[PDB]
Amino acid sequence: MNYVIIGGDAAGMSAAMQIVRNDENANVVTLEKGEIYSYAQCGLPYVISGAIASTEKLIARNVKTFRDKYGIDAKVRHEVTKVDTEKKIVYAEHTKTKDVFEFSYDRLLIATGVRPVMPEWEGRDLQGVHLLKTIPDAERILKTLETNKVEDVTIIGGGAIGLEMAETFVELGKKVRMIERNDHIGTIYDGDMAEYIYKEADKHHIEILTNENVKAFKGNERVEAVETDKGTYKADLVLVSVGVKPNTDFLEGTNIRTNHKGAIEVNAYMQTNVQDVYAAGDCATHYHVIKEIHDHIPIGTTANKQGRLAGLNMLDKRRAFKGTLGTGIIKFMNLTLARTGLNEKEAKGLHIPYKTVKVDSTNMAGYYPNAKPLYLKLLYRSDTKQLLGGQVIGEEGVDKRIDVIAMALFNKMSIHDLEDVDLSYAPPYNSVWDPIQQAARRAE
Amino acid sequence: MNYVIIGGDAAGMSAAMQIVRNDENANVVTLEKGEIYSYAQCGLPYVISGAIASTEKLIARNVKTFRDKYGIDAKVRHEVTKVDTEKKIVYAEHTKTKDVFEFSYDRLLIATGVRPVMPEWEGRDLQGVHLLKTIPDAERILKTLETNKVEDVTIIGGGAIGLEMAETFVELGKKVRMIERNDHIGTIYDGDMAEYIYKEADKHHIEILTNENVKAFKGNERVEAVETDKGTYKADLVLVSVGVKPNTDFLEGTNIRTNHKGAIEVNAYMQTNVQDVYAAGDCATHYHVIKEIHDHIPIGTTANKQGRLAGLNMLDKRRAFKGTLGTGIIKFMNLTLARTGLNEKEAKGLHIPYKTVKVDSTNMAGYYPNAKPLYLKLLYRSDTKQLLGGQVIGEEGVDKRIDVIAMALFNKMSIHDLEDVDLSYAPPYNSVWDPIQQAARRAE
Ligand SMILES: Cc1cc2nc3c(=O)[nH]c(=O)nc-3n(C[C@H](O)[C@H](O)[C@H](O)COP(=O)(O)OP(=O)(O)OC[C@H]3O[C@@H](n4cnc5c(N)ncnc54)[C@H](O)[C@@H]3O)c2cc1C
Ligand SMILES: Cc1cc2nc3c(=O)[nH]c(=O)nc-3n(C[C@H](O)[C@H](O)[C@H](O)COP(=O)(O)OP(=O)(O)OC[C@H]3O[C@@H](n4cnc5c(N)ncnc54)[C@H](O)[C@@H]3O)c2cc1C
Ligand SMILES: CC(C)(COP(=O)(O)OP(=O)(O)OC[C@H]1O[C@@H](n2cnc3c(N)ncnc32)[C@H](O)[C@@H]1OP(=O)(O)O)[C@@H](O)C(=O)NCCC(=O)NCCS
Ligand SMILES: CC(C)(COP(=O)(O)OP(=O)(O)OC[C@H]1O[C@@H](n2cnc3c(N)ncnc32)[C@H](O)[C@@H]1OP(=O)(O)O)[C@@H](O)C(=O)NCCC(=O)NCCS
Ligand SMILES: NC(=O)c1ccc[n+]([C@@H]2O[C@H](COP(=O)([O-])OP(=O)(O)OC[C@H]3O[C@@H](n4cnc5c(N)ncnc54)[C@H](O)[C@@H]3O)[C@@H](O)[C@H]2O)c1
Ligand SMILES: NC(=O)c1ccc[n+]([C@@H]2O[C@H](COP(=O)([O-])OP(=O)(O)OC[C@H]3O[C@@H](n4cnc5c(N)ncnc54)[C@H](O)[C@@H]3O)[C@@H](O)[C@H]2O)c1
Repeated sequence: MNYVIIGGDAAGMSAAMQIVRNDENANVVTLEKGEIYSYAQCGLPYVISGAIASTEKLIARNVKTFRDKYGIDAKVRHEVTKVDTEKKIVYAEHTKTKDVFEFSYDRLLIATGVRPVMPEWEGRDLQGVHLLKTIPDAERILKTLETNKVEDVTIIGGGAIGLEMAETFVELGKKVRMIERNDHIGTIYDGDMAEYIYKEADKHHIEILTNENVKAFKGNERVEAVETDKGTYKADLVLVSVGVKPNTDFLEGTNIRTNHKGAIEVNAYMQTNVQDVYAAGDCATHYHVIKEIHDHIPIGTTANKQGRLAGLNMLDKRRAFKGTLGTGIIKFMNLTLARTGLNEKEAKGLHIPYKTVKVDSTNMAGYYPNAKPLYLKLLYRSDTKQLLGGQVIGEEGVDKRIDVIAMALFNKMSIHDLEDVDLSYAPPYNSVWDPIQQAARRAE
Repeated sequence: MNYVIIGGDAAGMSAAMQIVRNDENANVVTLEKGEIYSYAQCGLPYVISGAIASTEKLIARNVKTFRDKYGIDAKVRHEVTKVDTEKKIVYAEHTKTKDVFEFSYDRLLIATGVRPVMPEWEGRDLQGVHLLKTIPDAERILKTLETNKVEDVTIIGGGAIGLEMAETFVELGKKVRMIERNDHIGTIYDGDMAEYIYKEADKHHIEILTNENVKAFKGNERVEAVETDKGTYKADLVLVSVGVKPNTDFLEGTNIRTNHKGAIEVNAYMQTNVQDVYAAGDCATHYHVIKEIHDHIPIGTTANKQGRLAGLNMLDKRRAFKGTLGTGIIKFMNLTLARTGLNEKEAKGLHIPYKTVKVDSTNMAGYYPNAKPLYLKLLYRSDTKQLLGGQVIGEEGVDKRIDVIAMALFNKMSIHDLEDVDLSYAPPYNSVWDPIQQAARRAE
């Protein structure tokens, strides 16, 4: 009967849809801190570039639909500040009036996602210093682009948001610099594959500063410079994209177990250790198919999967989450960057004995016009030969190959079994042996 | 030590390479009727269109390479006319001098592939009436185009070659007509998916004549008209594109078992019923993963796989062929046409209880620019839900989806298991749920 969901996006609303469809007697209350439900965070960098007309295009399902069509009591501007899991009561503040509302539950779902991290640097609050998470976040970047003379842009963090936004700011015709604490950008990539990223950014005149630590943002009313341990550089707009943190702060005091980064531990059924409390999405842990422990790889695909499952499991339609593979894909200028399963640092960290194969080949028949380079790397166990991970980088046909590799990892295939799959071939799409199959043959 | 291989292309030479690499003592004789080894039949339609410079670009490995680098005794213009399996002797006739040569073997592989069928119509032999199989075939088609004023082109048979060449002739700026014996072109496609094919052809002004039967080709020294049961049409060049027959004729009188089509029956290890005789490629049968029966789906991916395997098995490096899935992919004008596993006709013929799901979707996030329609159909067992087959049609992202479906079929996945795979998502590549997963959700 009484279902409460905290967070009105991918994981939360996937759960809501499941409950609503499979229980007519259910009273669904969803509590969202912001004013916007079910939107596509993935489209943000492409709204900022101007490729998409507006942020309005990123709304998947508006609140009126949730209320009128599905009978969900979708609350906006309700921030949850406390949960009493014993009395089964959720306490929410109104973000404007600051008045306090309570919501009784039979089953609770926490789907509060993650927020971007802003390190405690001087000048972090200066105008023109931006994090990117939400539609308003994007609009505030658009405001800085609209109302100011922006020519130099500095990005802190050479990960997923930093890479895509480097494209966006290049496309908007800015002089882009990226500052990365670690040894290379695309840190989820092995050293040898990361080289391809550095070449592409270099080619488009993106200054990459590696092993460099930001100390302060300098400026008056606005940012005008970024100070590091190695120098001070003019900046008209600073994007901070240095990772994220689970929105699980408000749970301190509930006995709900979290891992070291604050992600809520869930079992196969999206259940926490506390009775009738569930979690899903970026705020939760993600059982890893290959690592065989609970990881934290916050991503939209996983969030919808976990959200859907949490909903079903809350209805007692028992269904286990099979896990993440750590898949990820990024468009970066002319390159597509794809990975899945284990990279070399993950395999090493786990003390799993592995070997690698790397093939430089083409996306399609070498004789065909506009066949393009494809760089493909695979990891596999030394003993059993079980496929462990893949990294694919190139201009075209990269998403295809990572999806096939993901399929192989999901099914725990040996690397040599790939040789046997009847994958498709015609000249405009592949070679008579797919690059994955050629790599598999090179394997021991 | 004495290995004899009949056929110098994909299946035959894949076998040759395995033997050569894994037995330094071996005497390999390969017997090829034509003059060209290891070439890409797949690139022929794209040579004729002018997209590829010449047929030279289609040679993967030279006979000179085979002889000098690998020490294979590669024979050209050697047509095998009979085999004595008791004496272990192969009889080859030189195609020019007509001289007969004997070759004794310890182990024999037959890799003679298939040949295009020319029905016994009047006018068969008129200049400008062409089959397409070989590089000389391609050259003859170009010879007609160079020396003859070609305006109207008529293609007989609306299968794989008819489809690709219909594009090739359109691109060369010709008026193209297609005449098909049964109800629709792309007969391997279900009626409902085939609609998309005749919409694309129509769009490009390709006349499709269905349930219509060629009666004769009319003309002087050269072809000038095609005659059917329904009319007579101007044609300056006729491509006959009506299917293929195994080149196994010369084995009559041996006890080597063939299926009804004349394809040579092989066990897991590419062995025929006759001691020390092996077969591989288009001339042999193809165990079907889903049908669980020996099929005949002649294709180059399978040919190379079977060839490689025959070579290994001939060396007593025992390895079973896992089967075909009947995967096929075609570029047709602006469409990519892909299928794998069972269609409805195949499932019905086998009396496997099945159901279907069809999704009209996009290749990538619906809000992203130039996201294109994607039409996707899946068949699955009504009882176990085992995935049985897929058909995918659209302008982009089709090869990706069919490869993923192929992976699912190879691993005998249930249709709903697809929902659980961590497939890649970013906006330029996919939607947060892949079309395959959305189809899977609709399934019972
Ligand atoms: C720029 C960008 C690009 C991305 N691109 C991709 C991509 O290409 N592919 C991909 O798979 N993923 C991508 N992602 C990630 C993906 O968008 C997220 O993984 C997904 O949104 C997670 O869903 P969720 O429901 O767990 O969390 P969110 O979507 O973050 O939803 C959590 C919601 O909970 C609310 N909330 C938080 N705390 C409270 C509280 N105390 N009380 C009430 N409500 C609260 C928040 O307001 C928020 O709306 C991208 C993210 C960004 C920022
Ligand atoms: C136009 C066209 C496009 C194609 N496109 C694709 C595609 O996109 N993707 C794909 O996977 N496949 C494609 N194929 C099919 C693919 O090329 C074949 O399946 C593959 O070549 C089969 O290899 P094979 O070694 O079994 O037979 P073949 O390649 O046909 O080789 C057999 C050889 O044996 C020789 N031979 C025959 N009889 C004798 C004899 N009596 N004595 C001595 N030698 C003999 C022949 O001369 C021939 O060279 C295409 C085919 C054509 C015609
Ligand atoms: C060209 C042809 C002889 C290829 O033979 P092949 O054995 O598949 O390929 P190669 O001879 O190049 O060797 C591949 C082997 O070398 C190894 N290898 C290749 N490159 C390597 C490298 N750079 N470093 C180390 N090893 C390598 C691979 O691991 C593979 O080993 P395996 O055969 O034990 O699995 C054969 O495909 C053919 O005749 N084709 C006709 C053209 C065709 O394919 N037509 C059909 C089109 S539809
Ligand atoms: C929009 C959102 C609510 C979608 O919820 P959803 O349940 O996945 O999708 P729908 O509500 O459309 O329902 C789909 C269900 O209806 C069924 N269905 C869909 N179309 C159908 C049709 N035409 N006929 C019959 N059944 C249909 C499906 O089989 C599916 O069934 P299941 O839920 O039992 O598997 C959710 O994804 C969301 O809020 N997302 C936020 C945006 C986002 O995804 N962000 C992250 C991007 S990185
Ligand atoms: N298409 C995609 O997969 C995609 C795209 C964009 C965003 N996202 C989502 O957003 C989340 C967060 O993105 P993100 O880029 O903020 O995190 P991230 O983990 O992708 O990138 C963080 C980067 O910042 C670096 N860093 C940390 N501290 C730093 C410092 N002090 N100075 C300089 N660099 C520092 C890290 O080394 C790392 O390279 C991802 O986990 C993902 O869920 C996904
Ligand atoms: N990309 C690819 O997969 C691809 C492309 C080209 C060729 N090929 C290979 O070539 C082989 C044969 O190609 P194909 O196109 O010759 O055969 P096919 O089976 O693909 O097409 C034959 C077509 O001819 C029709 N037909 C038969 N008799 C007819 C008649 N009397 N009048 C009119 N139509 C008639 C059939 O109904 C069928 O539609 C395929 O099996 C495949 O191995 C594959």
